[PDB]
Amino acid sequence: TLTRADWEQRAQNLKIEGRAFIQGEYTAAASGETFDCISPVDGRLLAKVASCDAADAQRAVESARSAFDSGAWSRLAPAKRKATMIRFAGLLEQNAEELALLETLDMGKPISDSLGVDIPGGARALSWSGEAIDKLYDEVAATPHDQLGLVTREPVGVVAAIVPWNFPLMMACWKLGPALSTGNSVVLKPSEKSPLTAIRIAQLAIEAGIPAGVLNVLPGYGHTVGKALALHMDVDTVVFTGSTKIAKQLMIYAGESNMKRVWLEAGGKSPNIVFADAPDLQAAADSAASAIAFNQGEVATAGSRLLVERSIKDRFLPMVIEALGTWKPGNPLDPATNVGALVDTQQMNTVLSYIAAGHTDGARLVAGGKQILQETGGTYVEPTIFDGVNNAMRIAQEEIFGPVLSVLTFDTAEEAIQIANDTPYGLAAAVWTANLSKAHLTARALRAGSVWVNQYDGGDMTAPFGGFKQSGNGRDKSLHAFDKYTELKSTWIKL
Amino acid sequence: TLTRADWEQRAQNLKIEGRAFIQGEYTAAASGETFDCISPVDGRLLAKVASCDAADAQRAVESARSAFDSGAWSRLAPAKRKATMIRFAGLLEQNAEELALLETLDMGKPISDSLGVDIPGGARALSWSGEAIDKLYDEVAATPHDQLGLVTREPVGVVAAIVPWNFPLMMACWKLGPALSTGNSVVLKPSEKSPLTAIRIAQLAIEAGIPAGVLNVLPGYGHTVGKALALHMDVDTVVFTGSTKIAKQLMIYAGESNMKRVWLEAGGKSPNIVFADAPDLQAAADSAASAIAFNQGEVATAGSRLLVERSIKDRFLPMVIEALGTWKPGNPLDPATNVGALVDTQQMNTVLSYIAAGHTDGARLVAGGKQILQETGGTYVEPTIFDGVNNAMRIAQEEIFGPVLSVLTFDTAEEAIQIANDTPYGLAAAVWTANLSKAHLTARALRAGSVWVNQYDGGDMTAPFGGFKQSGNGRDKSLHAFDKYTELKSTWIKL
Amino acid sequence: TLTRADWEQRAQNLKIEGRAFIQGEYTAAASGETFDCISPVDGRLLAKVASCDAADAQRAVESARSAFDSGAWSRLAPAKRKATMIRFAGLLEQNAEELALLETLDMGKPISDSLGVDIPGGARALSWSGEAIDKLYDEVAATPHDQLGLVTREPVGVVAAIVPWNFPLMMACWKLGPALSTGNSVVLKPSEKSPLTAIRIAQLAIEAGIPAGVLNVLPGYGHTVGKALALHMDVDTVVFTGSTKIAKQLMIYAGESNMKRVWLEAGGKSPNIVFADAPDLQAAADSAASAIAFNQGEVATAGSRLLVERSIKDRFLPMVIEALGTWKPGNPLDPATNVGALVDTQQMNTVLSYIAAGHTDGARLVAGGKQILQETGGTYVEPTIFDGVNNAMRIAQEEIFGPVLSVLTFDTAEEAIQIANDTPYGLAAAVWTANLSKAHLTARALRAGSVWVNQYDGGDMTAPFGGFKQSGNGRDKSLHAFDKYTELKSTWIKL
Amino acid sequence: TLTRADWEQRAQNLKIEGRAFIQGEYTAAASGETFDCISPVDGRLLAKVASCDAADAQRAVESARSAFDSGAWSRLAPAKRKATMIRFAGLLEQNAEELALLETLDMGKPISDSLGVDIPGGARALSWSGEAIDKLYDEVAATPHDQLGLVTREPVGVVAAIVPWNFPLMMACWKLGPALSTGNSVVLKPSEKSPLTAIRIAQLAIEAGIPAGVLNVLPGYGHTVGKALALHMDVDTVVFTGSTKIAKQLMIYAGESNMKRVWLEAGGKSPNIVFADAPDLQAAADSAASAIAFNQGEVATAGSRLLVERSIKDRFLPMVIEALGTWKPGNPLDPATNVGALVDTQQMNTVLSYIAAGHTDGARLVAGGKQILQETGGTYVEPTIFDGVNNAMRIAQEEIFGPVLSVLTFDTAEEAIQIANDTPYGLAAAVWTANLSKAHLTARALRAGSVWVNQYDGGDMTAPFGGFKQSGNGRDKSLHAFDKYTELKSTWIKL
Ligand SMILES: NC(=O)C1=CN([C@@H]2O[C@H](COP(=O)(O)OP(=O)(O)OC[C@H]3O[C@H](n4cnc5c(N)ncnc54)[C@H](O)[C@@H]3O)[C@H](O)[C@@H]2O)C=CC1
Ligand SMILES: O=C(O)Cc1c[nH]c2ccccc12
Repeated sequence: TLTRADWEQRAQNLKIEGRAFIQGEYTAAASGETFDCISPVDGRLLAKVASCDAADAQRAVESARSAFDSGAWSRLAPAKRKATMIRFAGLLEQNAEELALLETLDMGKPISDSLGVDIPGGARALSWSGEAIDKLYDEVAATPHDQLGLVTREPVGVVAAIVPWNFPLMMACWKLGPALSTGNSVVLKPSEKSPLTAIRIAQLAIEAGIPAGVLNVLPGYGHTVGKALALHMDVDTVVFTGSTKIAKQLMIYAGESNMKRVWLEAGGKSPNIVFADAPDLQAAADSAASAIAFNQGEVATAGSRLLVERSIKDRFLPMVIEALGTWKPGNPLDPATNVGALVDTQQMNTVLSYIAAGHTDGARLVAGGKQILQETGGTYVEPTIFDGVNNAMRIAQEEIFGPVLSVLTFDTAEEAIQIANDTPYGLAAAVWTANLSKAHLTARALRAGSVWVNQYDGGDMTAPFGGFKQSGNGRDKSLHAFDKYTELKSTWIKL
Repeated sequence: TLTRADWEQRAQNLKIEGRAFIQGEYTAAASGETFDCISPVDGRLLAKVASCDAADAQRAVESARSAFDSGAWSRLAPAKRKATMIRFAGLLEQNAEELALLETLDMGKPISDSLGVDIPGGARALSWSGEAIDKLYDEVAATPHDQLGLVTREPVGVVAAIVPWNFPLMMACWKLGPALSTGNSVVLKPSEKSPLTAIRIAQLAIEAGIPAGVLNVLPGYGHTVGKALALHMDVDTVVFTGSTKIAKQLMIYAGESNMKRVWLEAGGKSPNIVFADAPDLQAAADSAASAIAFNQGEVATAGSRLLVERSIKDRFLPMVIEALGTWKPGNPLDPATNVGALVDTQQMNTVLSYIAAGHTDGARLVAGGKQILQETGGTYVEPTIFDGVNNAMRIAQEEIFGPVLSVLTFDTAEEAIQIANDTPYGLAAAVWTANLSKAHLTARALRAGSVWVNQYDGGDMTAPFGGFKQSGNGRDKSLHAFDKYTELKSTWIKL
Repeated sequence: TLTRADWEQRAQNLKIEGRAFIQGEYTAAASGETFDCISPVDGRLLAKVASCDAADAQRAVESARSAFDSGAWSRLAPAKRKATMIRFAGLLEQNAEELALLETLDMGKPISDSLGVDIPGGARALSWSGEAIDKLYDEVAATPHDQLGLVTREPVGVVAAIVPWNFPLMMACWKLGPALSTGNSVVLKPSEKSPLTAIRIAQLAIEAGIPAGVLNVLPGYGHTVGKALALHMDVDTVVFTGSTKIAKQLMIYAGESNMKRVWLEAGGKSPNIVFADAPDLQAAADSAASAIAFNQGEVATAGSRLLVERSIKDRFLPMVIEALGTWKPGNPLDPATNVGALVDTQQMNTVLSYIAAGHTDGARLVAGGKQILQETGGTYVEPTIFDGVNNAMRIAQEEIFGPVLSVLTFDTAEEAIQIANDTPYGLAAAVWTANLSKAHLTARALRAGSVWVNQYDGGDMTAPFGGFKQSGNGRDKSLHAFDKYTELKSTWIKL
Repeated sequence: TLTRADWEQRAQNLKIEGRAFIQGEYTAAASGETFDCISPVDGRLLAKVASCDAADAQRAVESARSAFDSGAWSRLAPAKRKATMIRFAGLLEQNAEELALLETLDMGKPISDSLGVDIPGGARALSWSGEAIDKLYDEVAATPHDQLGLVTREPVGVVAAIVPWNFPLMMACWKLGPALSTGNSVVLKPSEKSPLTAIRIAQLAIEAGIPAGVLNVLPGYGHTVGKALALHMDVDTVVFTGSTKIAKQLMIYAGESNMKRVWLEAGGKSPNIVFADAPDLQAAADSAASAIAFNQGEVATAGSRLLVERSIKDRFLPMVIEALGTWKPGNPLDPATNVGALVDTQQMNTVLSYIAAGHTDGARLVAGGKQILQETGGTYVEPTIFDGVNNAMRIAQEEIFGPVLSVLTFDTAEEAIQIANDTPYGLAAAVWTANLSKAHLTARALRAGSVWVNQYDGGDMTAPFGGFKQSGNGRDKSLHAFDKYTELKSTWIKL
């Protein structure tokens, strides 16, 4: 296992690709323009990254359409797409240390998180979706003796995948795993905040046997190359993870253009509900802390509203505070670090503005509240807890996307449910109770795509993942993620 | 069987409800405004129908939300919803002769059509959907021993259904069936061109045991109450059948509103591909004629592009022409009538303007081509055929929505596919051939939601129905229709 | 509601068919032999029932094969079979009062039982099975592009169903429902102890539109016509509910015959596990009493082993005892009667001999324990409880098939499972506890086909039913029941 | 690629294990007895193989029961059983040349068949079933709001797998892949004719991470160790592939003992039906030859009745004869050989007795008929064709299990169907036609588990495989094979 010094040497010794990837080749943007990729770790210049626009989009869509029409991947045998997808995942694992290090330098998460959560997680999404292609079965209808009716699925065609920066490789693999498996071509627009891992893996896909043009990568700004894709006339489906504001704008784009399919995964204000009869109080405290502190609160499913029953609130809130103190911001290149940098100064000041709004709304600060380690030139905020929060307050309604917990109270399960669902979101939620009926009945009433019971951030590749309401449409991971990339056909045959 | 005279008297003795239906009662629009419901049969004024606006949408959606939250329907046991759903169908079949009379009078299709296709059709969508409720199963994932991972479906909440006028009852039941069966509340916006059946079955649902507020009906204009419903912020899902141009608009409204779910059934330019080696040319010719004549050619899955292998086109065309002669417009209240009125003056002049375009385009008119029965006080076009159409032509590329055939020819099976897929649409297509290989391979390359082989207008309630590309997203009929009215939840339980 | 007097007259005025049913007509056995059908209510002679033998099996199976091969049923469209199947159910509900009277008179269960459980129960198995026919889908495999791989189901052919006497109509419908719905032909051998309902619904099926020969009924003895059917070489599948000792025999016959398929529903010694922390002790006590009293304890899923946490056994037992007092044998033709006659003199002396064994075994009798109502001319045992039973005891290990409770105690949840799984059986079990973890983990370790939690006699038509180990193979009810009446075919088509 | 001399050197240099494997260790039979393993290639002594009996069975079942109860594999996480199963398959591929060579020396098939069909095929069955564990989902019922009903599958417990000698490693992997995946313990009784590969892989499983006792291997005679397993009281399910005679006797064993589950895969007389409109006549001829010649006719799905339409029979039968001549018996250690030895002299003389019976029945010999290469001390029979065969004849009814083709005629498809189904078997069948309707309609009418169209021996791991009628119960390969190793449980929970 590598020391801190070991990692800082590796970061020095990287040659970092910054070019786009189109038709099996790395390429500049047609303008030749670039944008600067700056690390949140120290502030250094990682690379000069190609800044793509509509022309670069049009080139990539033509490469996607061409490759798809050729059938070189979309009609390649399903046992062979399995093999190739599994090889693709293993090449992520082969160069895990390079890819993890790129992910830490690019958006600022702890190297030990990247090495042990992100890169394994993205490979997992690829290899699992690969294992599943030939385990899937389409349907025959019950038809009269002179009819045979097939209901089959086929690749939609060309998929645009616009992903965010909080889990750059993992989120993109969550889109690529199912989309690439079902035979589609994918044009992949990573975040401007985190272009480095999507850029590197394009060569890795080619080397695994993905045919040229089946996976092109277009780094650049959302309002440029991203808009262009969402607005393109030859793009069939767009998949997306990011701000509820942009997801909504994507829908408009689709209706303004070719009426493409739009699948969104937007934000969340996920309630974490601890009941007085929780089986292990310490586990819930540890989990409540981990729910807001992990990946410096830049998590869509962050447990950002802690919902406690009064009977235990006085005993519980110190337990949470003590757990949350084990989560200390640090040098993201240090393997012992578990809280990293916020992605950029912009993210840092939104977080600090919300903390202020916590005071202004009337809540009470009980831990954190400050930016630390500014001597580094990095951007870090200590995890922060607010108490006496009321669900109408700005820090209970609006997604903060930082390590900032709100704590509310309730007396009955009917109340807890009502407060948990008093949000435009529905991405995740948690229930802690040892009572069988209360456990299941509360899971039913929670309008959230993911409901964890006696644990937080649960699920593996078998669990679908996505939101209710303004939190998204569709589900990533699992067999259901495939449905966003396929189209049902009814072949009815007279005999 | 009832005679012409019989229906003429029955029509005269109908008493027609025109009101909207909210919270278990008939009602006016808040404004008190109405619009004249005019029958294309002879100008007869059927009734003065409520002209609802945004104020009424808000009343209805408030009603829906209360009903849904109360659980009277949404948490009523599956098997009980099933029985209710089947009774609902039963009441359609009980009032079949009135409902069919309303259909024919409001939008001008033949009464024998209405009695024999629409009412049984919409009834079955209600009953088959109810039959399947308790036959469904949600999933249990392969988890480690200390986990229980449930993957379940829940109703989204309140569903807005905006439905077209070509099949007023049945198109609505395609939505009501699954949407009501999954336990949602529905606000149903019928066509201003055809409100009568939707208005009517509202009472019928109450009587079947549907609770007040679970199904509310709002007659009125697309650009008033229809646009308000898709812009409403407490409407979780919108489902829509109709024009591609308006379907695009709903995607935009959703983006502008609450990021609600948007399922679209839109336009169509479906190809009918007849190979020389087709088993029965007579059968292919009668069905080619039926494919464009039935329901006045106002069918989204109409076979408006007839693609013929040149090697038989000199022989096949007269068989199509002669077959089409048996489809003759007449009194829609005559049981003998197989072609009815067009829906209004507006619709007739689109059809007539496109026939004019055909001559402009360079096409040869070989059958029909005129407006008929001007004496009636009603709107009628003869089934019309254009020969020598080139796929780039206007009457080939654009949907006409009347009895207008475009006849194209092809030298290879590959040419047949290029031409078939050379459209922004993908609702349906058909393939006539007795070759086992040619049939299935051609079916695969057709980017259409429904592919009929050696038949036209194939499938029953077990076959999904919907488009590729700009013809829509999602499927009506079958078990897949249920997906557009539910939301997936992953309940991961640590043990 | 009909009165005691009412049923007494109705019974007296019944005219009872006793004949067998082959090829659409009632008939005698070839021999002309009959056997006396004697009512356990008072010795009354209901009718002289056809005593069929191998000659009749061959006639019936010849009939079945012709019907099946003709296709009148086996290749009739799914949706048409569905309607027929539902009408069949309809005719059971139409003649519910006669059918129930027959059930109660033939095998001596309370008329309120028959009217309210058996007839609706068997009716629903017929209707729910018919409802699901067209809701099923067969599969399409992920193949290379030049292949089409269908995976479909077809009816096996002619099914022999030999059914027990504890639930004569419903147990038969559990087989008829799916077996008829998948389109097989059935030869149904009711119990010699209870032929009347099976004989009767044969007419009813003809009238529902079941073709002649598709359902044939052969009353008679297990060791004559029953053994012949399972030994017959044109019978593709045999399905059987009844004794473990006879179920073993059918496996042997199949080996000796045509290697036909053998699906078994057999014996039971199901455990009822009551933890101290159960939510409602009253609810657990009433249901423990119901679990052994209902239907005279002649239930395979009867809760004959009541496993109690010692920490509540001194408190819980009187609640079970007192509850059991409300179950009192009486006139089975009295609507007030909740415990009926035992099925015959033979059955009564097994129950009485096992009660004697209980005293021999070392158990303490705390309730009941006697034969009752000797004056009636009929066979009755009081619901009986033994306390201090050790799991090795005879009355613990062997099925008694009467109202006889054995009460055991346990110190740990692990002990509760050891004792529960310490039996050759695995039909059912239940677990009372309010702990979320204890409930689900205990449910997993119970090697039983049905596990009921915080309730007894759980499930509806959607839940599979059948044993682990020597209680059987395969499942009745749900969609899985259909698997025992179909055969899978892989049609791989090269293109 | 290895030469013939290269392989004969390797066969000299093998140390060959002949011991049983029980509880992670190789072990003698409790008697110390052995039997001689003699190669059909030259006649040499391969090893002295442990001859197991009931005591060795009892030891192995205790090891299986113990390992299963410990949960060390049956409750190990499904993603980890996937990993282990895939590692197990890769160790087959790592030592493919040793394992293929053992398979060729032990039962006499061509080394190039073993290396390229058998060993890849068995690894494929293991790795595929491994990939599929966490792609499988159990079910939640549609239940009232106060009920949650799970339908889950669990490992049956202890599985006995008795496999034949025609594909020793592949057939055993077809049982092991699904049985080991679902968590069961497997006791594996290979053929006495082919013990070597099952013996070797036991170490390979241990080395892949299969826990000790989860896979024990018991070589020895069917009437000894095999009978004992089938008769054992603590064996839950028996799976089997072999003679219809023994399969039937296994059923008797199960009923004589513990009423265990019995899954059988017995013989076949598979019709290969070539129609005059077959798309490629030469392909059908080549396939018809390959259908009987491949693996020297020792194939259950061997195309042993060629069904030809008269119109082409005179043109077709020479084409088959010419193809069949390219299939020449040879030294099984030669890589160019494609027909090997019959397994033993006993097999050789059954084949020769049937060839004689061909003449006696009245058929006419047109190719082969003789034993050749006796100078070798090996046992070889040249592929043989009989013409003018009638379905009543002994070589058209009785399975030969040699390279012996029967050829019959027909004039209509109704006739062909009738002759194809005029058999007690139903394992496979083939249809050759370019006509769409005839292709599908004939596949429907064929009572066979596998129906190939325009190809023979089709299917991959996605296609189930098993028989109708006396040809077996259940299906190997695909997701359905898992059902023989699991048990359904209905967990119904009141809330
Ligand atoms: N198409 C198919 O599925 C196959 C059919 N066969 C048929 O079987 C013969 C050749 O193969 P065999 O191995 O002799 O079939 P078989 O049924 O005699 O042998 C199958 C396996 O069980 C056997 N066995 C025999 N008696 C047993 C008993 N009393 N209890 C338990 N197991 C017992 C053997 O030990 C072997 O491991 C014929 O030549 C024939 O064609 C054989 C293999 C495959
Ligand atoms: O079971 C058999 O008799 C052999 C067999 C079935 N399917 C096969 C595919 C490839 C090679 C051999 C077989």
